Amino acid sequence: AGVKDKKRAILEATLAVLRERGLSGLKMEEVARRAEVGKGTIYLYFRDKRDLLKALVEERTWAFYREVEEVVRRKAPFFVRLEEVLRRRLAWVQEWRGLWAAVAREAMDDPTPWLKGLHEHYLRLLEELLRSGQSEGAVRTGLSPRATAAVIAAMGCTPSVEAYLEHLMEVLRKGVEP
Amino acid sequence: AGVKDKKRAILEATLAVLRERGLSGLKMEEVARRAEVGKGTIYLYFRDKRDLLKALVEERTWAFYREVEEVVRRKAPFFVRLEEVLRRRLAWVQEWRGLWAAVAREAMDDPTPWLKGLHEHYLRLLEELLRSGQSEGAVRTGLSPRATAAVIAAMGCTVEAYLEHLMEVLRKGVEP
Repeated sequence: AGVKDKKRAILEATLAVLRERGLSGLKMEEVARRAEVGKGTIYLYFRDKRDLLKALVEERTWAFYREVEEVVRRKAPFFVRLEEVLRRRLAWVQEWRGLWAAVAREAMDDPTPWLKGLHEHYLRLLEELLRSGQSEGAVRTGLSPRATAAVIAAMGCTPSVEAYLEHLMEVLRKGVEP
Repeated sequence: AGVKDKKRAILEATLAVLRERGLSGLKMEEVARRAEVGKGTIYLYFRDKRDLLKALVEERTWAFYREVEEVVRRKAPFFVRLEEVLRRRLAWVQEWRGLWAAVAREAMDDPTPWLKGLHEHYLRLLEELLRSGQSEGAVRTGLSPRATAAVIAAMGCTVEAYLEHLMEVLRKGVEP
């Protein structure tokens, strides 16, 4: 009588299939097989396929934010946490471009508002990080956490890495003026 | 009277037809009509509808670069030029998401190789601007022009209070 287990198996199997055949090759038969459940069984946990994909992308996204939140709240210097958040964000943008964007579209008919909410949540996490830096003396108190979070959140549309990140951190810390 | 002149007239007519009929309603016949050239002329210049759209994105893009190249080589303070370039870049990205992205996509099976080539021209222009800023004394000489150009290209992704705050971070970061 285990549902938490089965539901999890279906979600992990779905991710595996996608990471294997991409959204285009996804067949519930392989998901059901990898999950070790009947195909009809999956429809007892999820309305349909797009409903299942929706649960998977939401869970993956929830996980990314749980990780960022953990980094932001760790007892560590502002600049170490900032660099850790940016590295994770960069990895996430790549995973999103390569899979979740298509999944989200397929899974939700009206995803734009959900996406806006995620962007707002990311901004709040960076503002929280910035306020911590202000209290630690790493960030100028004169800076608006909100406005500064929006600027930092801007990474993600350029393919430009380790070297790269070090230069970005240098600019975020000191800017370019002598 | 001039290959590049007729090419241009054809592309402008193409954009007109696209804006008032969509790609679905785009016919070479209709483009030839607005461009005032024979249908054969259209096909000589552009083999298929796909090469027509490709040429269209290229023209608008190279026109963007000339706009940026103009600010970059302008005799003005480094930060004045940087903000101008970034303001123009933002307007361009908006323009791109609203149309050019889809056009590029229809232009060819795989746009990326060609689009990466564009990211390049912009990067070279930022590098040139940064080297200028370094001679000017507005940009720390220890910064790598290439690396910093890559950073600015990124940080420049998309009310507009945004620009003023972006400039403050680009100029002095967040550290006291």
